[PDB]
Amino acid sequence: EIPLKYGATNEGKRQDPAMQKFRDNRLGAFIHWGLYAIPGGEWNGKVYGGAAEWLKSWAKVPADEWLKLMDQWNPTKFDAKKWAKMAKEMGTKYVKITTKHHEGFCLWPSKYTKYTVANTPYKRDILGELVKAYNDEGIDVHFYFSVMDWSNPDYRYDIKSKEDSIAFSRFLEFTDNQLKELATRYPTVKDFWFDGTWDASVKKNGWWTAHAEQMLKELVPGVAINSRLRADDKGKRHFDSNGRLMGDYESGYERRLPDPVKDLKVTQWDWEACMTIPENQWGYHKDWSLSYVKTPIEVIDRIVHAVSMGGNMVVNFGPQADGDFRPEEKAMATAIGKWMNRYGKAVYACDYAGFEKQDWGYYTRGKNDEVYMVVFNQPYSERLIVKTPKGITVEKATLLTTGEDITVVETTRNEYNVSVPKKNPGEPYVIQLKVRA
Ligand SMILES: C[C@@H]1NC[C@@H](O)[C@H](O)[C@@H]1O
Repeated sequence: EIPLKYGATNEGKRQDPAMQKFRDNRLGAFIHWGLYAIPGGEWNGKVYGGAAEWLKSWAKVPADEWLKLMDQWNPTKFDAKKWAKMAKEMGTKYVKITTKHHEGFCLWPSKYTKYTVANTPYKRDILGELVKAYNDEGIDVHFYFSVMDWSNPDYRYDIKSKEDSIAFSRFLEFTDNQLKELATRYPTVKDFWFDGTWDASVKKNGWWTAHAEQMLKELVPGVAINSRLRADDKGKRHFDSNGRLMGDYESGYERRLPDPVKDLKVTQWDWEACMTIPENQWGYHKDWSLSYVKTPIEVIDRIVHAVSMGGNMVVNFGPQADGDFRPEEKAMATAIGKWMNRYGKAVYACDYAGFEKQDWGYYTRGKNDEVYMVVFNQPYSERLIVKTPKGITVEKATLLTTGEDITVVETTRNEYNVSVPKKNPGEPYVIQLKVRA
């Protein structure tokens, strides 16, 4: 191996109770809310099709001008209790919130910059109210944090001069100050999800990513820290120069997912995927007709996909300027919530099952060695093929919702045909298998 002072931290999966809760949660929501929600992907009568949270860049607005949006920040319909009820109803077990996105505007009243929720007509600590409200519903809260900060004059994209070095060094101190602040103001935080860490400035300072991770783990017992934060001695990100995962879990699956046949490597480490509802919109964009919008079944497929391969899935929402959610998102959360009420036993606290992928859908494995078949593609043959691993036998199949026995017929060695239900469920459904070893 190449030796490294700032390479991979521990060996494999954490199995302390905090990581087990992070894992067993499985389904979370993402909240991208910032000044970008005001223009909503439109600058001066020109609608941009790019991601709305990147409008400063699309429309080339200077920092000074972009941040004046603060003067319009007055989410009059915001009600954190309602945000939390909505999440509880969706069956989301955790919410990851943009504390500060690339624009640099903070959703908590930071004492280290003026660009925060304090210096707005609304004044209030949005982050704090959300933390309290989600926690009151027994929902964990995670903090998204963009290292790249377009509002701080000391940020640099690359270290070209002594000047740059003096500035960036001060920037990392600034960054540290905000991180300790979030950690000490909101100690129930369970995770820092770092973003905007890909610039050469950060790659050349791998030492600081390890320090960031280490400092937060001391400030917050059991906190989880994502791989995206981390660079090693040689500038390699996520995985270190010897191929070891840095941070507590892998977080590169953004609007994509690992192949359920070819990428089974992911089962060896914790990981978390995040997804948008449209093609590429994280912040609120006012014109969702500009790209394909995923239906509820398409999002549900991706949730179960992730869990079947040992991962979490986080569904993103981009709240409106006014503090409400658009009706597309409300319909999504309600549709997901209804499905999770019926079928969530096959999601919460589940994991990779070790069975070869089949066309009808996905397997998941429960805490007590239950094996769930989650069927998305209904075979006309009316037979669901199950190939067991060597030594596993199938005792029984039960329709989860009704308890009805489902016929299991042996077809060859380590292979069965599990019948479809007598009555078509009319939606993705679960058959729960009792397996013996
Ligand atoms: C989750 C995504 N991470 C990349 C960032 O540039 C996007 O705006 C989103 O925050």
